[PDB]
Formats: sequence, C-alpha cells, structure tokens
Amino acid sequence: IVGGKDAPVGKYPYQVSLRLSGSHRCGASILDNNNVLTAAHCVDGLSNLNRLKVHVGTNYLSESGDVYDVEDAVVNKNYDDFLLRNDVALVHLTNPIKFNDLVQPIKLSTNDEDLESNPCTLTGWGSTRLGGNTPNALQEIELIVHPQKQCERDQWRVIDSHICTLTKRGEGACHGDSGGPLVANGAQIGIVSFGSPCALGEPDVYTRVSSFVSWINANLKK
Amino acid sequence: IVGGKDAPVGKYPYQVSLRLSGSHRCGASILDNNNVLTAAHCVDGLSNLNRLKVHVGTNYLSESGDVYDVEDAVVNKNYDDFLLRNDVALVHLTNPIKFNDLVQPIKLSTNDEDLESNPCTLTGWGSTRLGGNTPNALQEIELIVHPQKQCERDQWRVIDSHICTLTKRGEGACHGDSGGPLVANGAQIGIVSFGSPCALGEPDVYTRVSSFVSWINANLKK
Repeated sequence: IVGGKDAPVGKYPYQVSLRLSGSHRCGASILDNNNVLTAAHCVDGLSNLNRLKVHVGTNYLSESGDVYDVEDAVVNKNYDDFLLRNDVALVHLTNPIKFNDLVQPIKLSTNDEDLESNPCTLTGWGSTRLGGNTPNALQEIELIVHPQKQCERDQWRVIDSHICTLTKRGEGACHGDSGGPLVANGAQIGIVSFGSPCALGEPDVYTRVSSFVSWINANLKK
Repeated sequence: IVGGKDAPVGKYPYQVSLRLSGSHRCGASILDNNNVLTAAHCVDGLSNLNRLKVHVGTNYLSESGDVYDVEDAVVNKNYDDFLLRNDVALVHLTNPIKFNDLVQPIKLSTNDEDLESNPCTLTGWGSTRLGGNTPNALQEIELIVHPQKQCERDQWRVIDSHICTLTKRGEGACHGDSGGPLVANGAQIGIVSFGSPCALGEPDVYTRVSSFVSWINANLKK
C-alpha cells in the first residue's frame, strides 16, 4: 500500500498473510475456521502447496503469529489470467483456525448498494512504493469506491464482477497487496486483483465479492 | 502504444498480429517460415489453438493480410505469471510463411552491448491510451533503453532476463502490444511483457531476447 499508515495491533483480525517458504506472497482474509479467501492469481501457479502457509494473528512479517497448513486451493474454473477476470480462489485449511481477539472472520458483502463514491478500507503488506521492499508492519488506508460507470471507461476490460477504488496519485494498492481484503461497513466488498503498478492516479481493480458469494458457498470446505 | 504515430505501409514486415476468433489479442514477430515469437502470457491460457490465427503482411486490423494456421504453441517451462519471468513462447505454423516485400523475418539479438541509453523501436496495435480502443493502423514509436541498474530499482522484481525502456509520461506500451517486438540496429532485443498500464512515466518491461536465444533455437519447429 502506497500512502497508507501503520495499522494498530489487532485492528484487522481477519487479515491473512499467505507466505511461500516463509516469504509474504499475498494477502487474504478469513471466512471461517477452515476457509481463507484470496485471489486466484496468488495460488493458480503453485505446484506444491505444502510450502504455502496461512499466517494470522499478527501485524508483522517478522512474526509468525498463528500458522495454519494448506490442504488444497480451489481456483474459479473461469479464471482468465489474460483478461483478468474471475480472479478468486479459496484456500482450504487442514486444521481449523482458533479464533480469539486477534483472529476473527469477516462477513462477505451480499449487497453493494450505496457503495460508490463512499469510503472503504484496504489493508496489506504490499510495497509502499513501486519497486520498493515490503513493509514489516501491516498498512491501512482509507479509499473511495470509484463509480463503476467511470471505472469501465478508465481501466482495461472492467466488467460487472469487478469493483474499483480511486483517490489520487500517491495512494493505492501495490505488489504484495493482491488477494487482500477491501472492506466497507464491516463487510468485505473486494479482493485486490490488479491496477496500474502503484498509485499513479489510475483506479485499482478488485474482484467484486458479491458477484461470487454463490461460488464461494459452493466451494467451502466440507 | 501511447504517443506513437501511424506506421508507413510495409515498414515493419516482421510484425505479426495474433488474432483469436478474428480479434487482435497480441503482437508477435516472424522468426522464419514456420515460427513466430511472442509472449507466453499471450498463449499460455489458451486451450483451442484452432481459434488462434497468425496475420502478416498488413498494417490494419480491418484487413486480413496473409493468414496462417497454428499447429502448436510452445511455452517456456519456467514461465511464471506471478513473478512475471521467462515470458516467452513460440507459435509453430502448420504451413510455411511465404516471404515477400511485406512479409519478412527479423534477426534476434545475440549481443546486447551498447544498447542502454540508446534508441529502439516499438510497434503494435495496442491501445493508444489506457482503457482505450485498439487503433486500426499499426503504431510505431521510438523509445530509449532504460539502464538495467536503474530499471531494477524502478520496477518490481526485474532480473537479468528482462530489458526496459523509458522516455516520459505519454509514451509507452499499452494493452494489446504484449508479445510485440522491440528492435534496435535491425535486431529484436525484446518482447513486450509488462509495465504500469500505459505511459505513466514508469519503465515498460520486456523479455530480453538475447537471454533466450538458446531456448528459442532448441524449440524451433522441425
């Protein structure tokens, strides 16, 4: 995240850090005891999931927090890496997450009314500048949902299953934030997917959660 | 291409337009009678290559030019779409291309000395503005090779098998240019791979051809 600030400890208990062989790869969110939500882009190309771990309960990359193992990853069958569509995936855990004050699930948006031009929150460990290193401390930032009609004109091949944000140059998502949660009114409305490599004044694009609620419920771990 | 100009007819005989079901998808270049060079990103996600056609001998998308059928596509086994590495692929043609004044192959760079800070040429049918429609006429633009040492600091995870370009905001590659040829001194030195969605003052990144000459020769059609 570019232009954000260090998040208070425990303020975002639903935040997940997906780490590959110990290194942060993408953000994700806790849906329930056995399921974590992320972007397909983050797990589609992985050959060995035994090296992918789910880290929760911590604001720092230097800390392990509570670590959970991945049983499998379910990628939306319609995910298109070229057109950047249906960028959504579920990570199933081998053992259930133990909730506490620092680890809690987040509700999914099932109603996107009145979201446009209103505030929303983004969190993540992505770079704080293009070509920059990942910050150790979780970052937070308040953005604005960019009207769909405008985003369709501003970005490349944006469709109804996308949602966008935009404030100004100097504020936005960056490498490492992908898969992370965009929230508003206590519900996750988007999954960080793509944009124009870090806060250059162009909208950031997210997978619209409400468009995949059905798919998510159908693929939740048994 | 943003900030370019209409290319003269026949000036770039090695330019290819890869079209999927009749619509431009990516650029590419002619290596010889049976092989076309492009980015792995352009063909990795395709399942039915019978829908993909190679178009040469024309500067316009509204024209068909000479059309060739695809027998197979060979993607570098080390292609990583998350880290954006080894973005290179070969498209094998079922029948040989007939060369003429409008259709000719291009030489591959096997020596990248003195390229940095010097001019190079990029051609393609990519958008002329982020979120814009593809131009009908092939566009051309003269760029400058951005020093590797600087590009490594400016972009995300740039490595030795990448080459970069950069001039200023308002000039650069855009959606639809991927897979296209970056040339200098009559040799292709790069394959359009990624960047920060259209000429925003950040370097555009290409697959460095010289780094894959061996791989290319080893996978050329028999």
